[PDB]
Amino acid sequence: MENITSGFLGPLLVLQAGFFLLTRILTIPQSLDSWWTSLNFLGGTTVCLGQNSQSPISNHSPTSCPPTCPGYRWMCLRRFIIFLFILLLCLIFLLVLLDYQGMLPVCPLIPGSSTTSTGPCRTCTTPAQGTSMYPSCCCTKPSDGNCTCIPIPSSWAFGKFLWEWASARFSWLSLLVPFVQWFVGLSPTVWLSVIWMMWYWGPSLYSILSPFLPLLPIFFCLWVYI
Amino acid sequence: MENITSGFLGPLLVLQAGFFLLTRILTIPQSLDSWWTSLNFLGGTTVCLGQNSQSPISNHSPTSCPPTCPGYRWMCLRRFIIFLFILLLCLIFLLVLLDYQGMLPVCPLIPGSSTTSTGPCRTCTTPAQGTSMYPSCCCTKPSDGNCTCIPIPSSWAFGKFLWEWASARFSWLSLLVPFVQWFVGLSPTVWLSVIWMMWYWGPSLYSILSPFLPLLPIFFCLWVYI
Amino acid sequence: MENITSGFLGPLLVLQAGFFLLTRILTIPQSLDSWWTSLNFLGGTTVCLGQNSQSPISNHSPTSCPPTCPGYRWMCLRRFIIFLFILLLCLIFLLVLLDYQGMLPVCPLIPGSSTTSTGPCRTCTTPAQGTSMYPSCCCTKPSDGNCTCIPIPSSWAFGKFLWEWASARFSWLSLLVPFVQWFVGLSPTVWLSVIWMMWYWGPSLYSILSPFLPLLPIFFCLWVYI
Repeated sequence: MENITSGFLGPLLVLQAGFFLLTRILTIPQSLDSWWTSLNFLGGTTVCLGQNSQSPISNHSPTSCPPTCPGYRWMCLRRFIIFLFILLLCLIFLLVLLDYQGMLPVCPLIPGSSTTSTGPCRTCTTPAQGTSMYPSCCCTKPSDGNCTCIPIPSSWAFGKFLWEWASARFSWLSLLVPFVQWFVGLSPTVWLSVIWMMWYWGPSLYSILSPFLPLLPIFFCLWVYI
Repeated sequence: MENITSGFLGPLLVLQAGFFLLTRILTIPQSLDSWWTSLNFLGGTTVCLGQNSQSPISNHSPTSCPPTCPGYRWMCLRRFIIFLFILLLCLIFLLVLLDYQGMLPVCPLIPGSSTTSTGPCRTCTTPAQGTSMYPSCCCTKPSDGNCTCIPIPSSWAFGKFLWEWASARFSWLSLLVPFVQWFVGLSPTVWLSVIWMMWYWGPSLYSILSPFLPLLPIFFCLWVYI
Repeated sequence: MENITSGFLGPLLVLQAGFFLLTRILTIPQSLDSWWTSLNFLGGTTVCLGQNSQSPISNHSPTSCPPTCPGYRWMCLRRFIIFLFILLLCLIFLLVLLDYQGMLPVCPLIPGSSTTSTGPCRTCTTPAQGTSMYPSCCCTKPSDGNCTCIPIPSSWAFGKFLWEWASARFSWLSLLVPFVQWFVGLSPTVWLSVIWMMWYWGPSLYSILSPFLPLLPIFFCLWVYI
C-alpha cells in the first residue's frame, strides 16, 4: 500500500482515528459507576430513580441515571470526577511496574568497608555526623580523600534504596517486626488453608466474640504484674 | 508509688491510647463510607438495602450501615477495601512530598555535557557503545577510572528532566508545541474568570450543542478535503 | 490364555465385550445428556420443550425424552450429535494416550552442535543454503555422505521440535515458558488452594477483568509503541 494508498488516500483516516477514543473514555466511566454501585450494592439494586422523574422516563437508570436530564447532569459531573480519578490512579500502577526495570537507582548509603571491586582506601577517614546519607561523595570533603562510593547496584526492588533507610528508623519497631517475622515464619501454605477456612471468621467472628475483646483490659491489668 | 507507680499507670494509659488510636483509625473507615455515600448520591439521599426484612431495627441502618445484623459481611468488606484504598493513597501523597523535599535520592544518569567541578575532564568519557545512555556511576564508561558524574538535585526527584525527555522520548513534539502555544495564549487569568463563568454554561453548552457537535463531526468532508 | 471351554469361553468373552460396548455407547449419550442437562440445570428444569400435548404426557422431560416426545426427532438429533462429539473426544483422548510406551517417534531436526558419538565429525556439515534448518536425516546436507544426526529421545511424548520451533516464532511465549515452569515448580501440593481460589472468587475476578477489557487495548498499544 504505502505511497500508492497514500496518493489515493482521503479523509478516511481522519474519522478512523477520531472515533473509538470517546468509547475508550466513556466506557471506563460507566464501568467505574457500575463498580461503585456494586460496592454500594454489595448485594443491592441499581436505583438511580431518586432524581424525581423530570419527564416520562423509565426510571431504571443503571450507573448514570439517563443523561440529558437534570438529575444526571451532576451524575455526569461525578462521572467526570471519577474519570479524572482513574486517569490519576493509572500512573500509580505505571510507576509500580516501571520501578522494577532497574533503570532507576536507589542510590543509597550505609557504613561499611565492602567494595564491588579493587578499591584502595588510602586511609579513607573523613567521617561526619549522620554517616548515612552523607555528602554527595564526589570527594566532597576537607580534601579529595581518594574517595570511591556506591553506584546504583541491585536490590530487591529499591528495598535498600528506601526501605533499608526507613527500616533503620523502625529499629525498635523493626525489632517488633522480628516478632511479626516469627509470626510470618509460621508456614504460609498451611496459613492459606487456615485463611480459606477463615471466611466463616472475620466479620462473623467479630460478631461472635466482640464483647470479650473490649474486656481485654482485665488481661492488660493481669499482664501489668506479669 | 513514685516512678514505679509511674510505669504501671503508664502501661495502663498506653493500653488506653492504643484504644484511642484504634478509634481514630476506625473513624476513617466510616468517614470514607459517608464519603462514598455522598459522592454516589450526588444530590441523592442514603437508603441501604442492608435494612432488609431480617432487621427489627428501623431505617437507622439504611444510611451508611455498619449494620451488625442482616447484611454485615459485605458492608465490612467494602469498609476494609476503602481502608486499603486510603492506606494506598497515603503513600501516593507522602512519596511525592518526600521526593520534592530535599533528602530523598534522585541520582540521575542521562546523556549531557553540563560541567561543574574542579579541574575536570581532559580525559572524560569516550563510550562508543550502549548509545548515549549512562549506567550506575561507579565508573559508567567501559574504561573509565577517574570518572565523576552528576549528584542529585535539591529540586524534586527528576520530574522536570523526565518531562523534557518525554517531550521528545514520547515524541508529540509538533502537536505539543501548538498545544503549548495555545495554552500559553490562554494563560491569562481573565480567561480563567471567563471559564469560571462558563461553569453554568458548561453543562448548558453541552446540552445545547450535543447535536451541534454531532453535526460538526462531519465538517463538510473534514475541511473540504483535509 | 489357557482356554478350558473351547466354544464356550469365546462366546462369553464376545457377549461381555458387546454388552460393555453397548453400555459405553448408551452412557456417552445418556451421561452426556445428563452432563449438559446439569449444565443447563444449574437452575432450569428438564421439561421437554420439544415435547408437546400430543398425548398429555404426565412428565415429558428426563432431559432427552425420546420415543415420540412430539419433537423427539430433534432430541434424537441432539443425542446423535452429542454421540459424535463424544466419539471425537474419546478418539482424541486415546490419541493423546500414546508415546508413553515409547512406541511413538519424535525424530527431531533443528540447528545445533551437540555431539555424542564414536569418533565423529572432522567432515560434519557445511550447508550454506536453506538457513540452519535441517531436512530428513537420510543425509541432510546437499553433499553429506557420512552424515549422522540425532536419535529420538526419552523426553516427553511431545516432539518438542514444534515446541522450540514455535517457541522461536513466539519468543515472548518462550519467555513466559520459564514463568509457567516455576509456576508448576511451585509444587502441585499447594494447587488445591489455587483451585479453591479460582472457585467462587472467579466472579469478582471477572468483575475486575471488566476494567481489563476496557484497558486491554490501551495497554497493548502502550507496549506496542514500547
